[PDB]
Amino acid sequence: HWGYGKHNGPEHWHKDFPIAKGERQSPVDIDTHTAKYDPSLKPLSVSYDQATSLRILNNGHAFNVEFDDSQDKAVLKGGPLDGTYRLIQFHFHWGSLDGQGSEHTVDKKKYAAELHLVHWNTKYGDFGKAVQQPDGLAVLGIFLKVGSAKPGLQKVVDVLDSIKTKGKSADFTNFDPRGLLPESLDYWTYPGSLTTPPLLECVTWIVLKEPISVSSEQVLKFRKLNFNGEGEPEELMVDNWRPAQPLKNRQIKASFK
Repeated sequence: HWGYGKHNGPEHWHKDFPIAKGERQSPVDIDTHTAKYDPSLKPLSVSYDQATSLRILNNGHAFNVEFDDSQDKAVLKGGPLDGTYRLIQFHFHWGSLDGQGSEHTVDKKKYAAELHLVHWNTKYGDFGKAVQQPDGLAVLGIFLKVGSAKPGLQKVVDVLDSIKTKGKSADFTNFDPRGLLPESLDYWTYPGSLTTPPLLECVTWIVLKEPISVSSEQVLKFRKLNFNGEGEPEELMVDNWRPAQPLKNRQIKASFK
């Protein structure tokens, strides 16, 4: 029964998921004055030309755009990563107000939302095995600010009415995630965790420095989703973000000067 509400929010998660107080929890604040350039980081390689989206699902805490991950169709390599990581899904976190919504922060700045493109290390064969490994996942995180619309997001926005409530899914084929990327692939990276229960410490985070812009209208449509199932009391799906967790014995590295 975890969530983002008054009585079940992030500050309660530790009771059912004790790793919430672990050594490598995410998100974190990215301090641009202490993150150090690492010249031995490589450019990231984002290879999404063959991506096959299938479906969009409201899971009661966000919505996931799901991909066919049964072949190397959409993969992330390079950067800090060794080997090949396959795209499985993306989802967002967002706020009730434009001054909040992101999970990572930059010098304590909160963005309006954050996109997570989740990839698993093919050496482990499937997602469920991957999340049990320290290097099982690579999550590409991208900040969203409100300004000009992002054309490449509109097809996502378009479909939200069809998945208003928890447990609803809709076919969502032929969506191109390249339309969600900023111009630059400059990034910060650090070891951490999933940001929802089970909070497993299996993630190499790759957080892009450049945000994407989305429009007010686009964000407003995200805020019409519901946490609840159909025929239950409406509770708007907003503020579905975990706050920054202690960095502990970690360093954030930058791919850029």
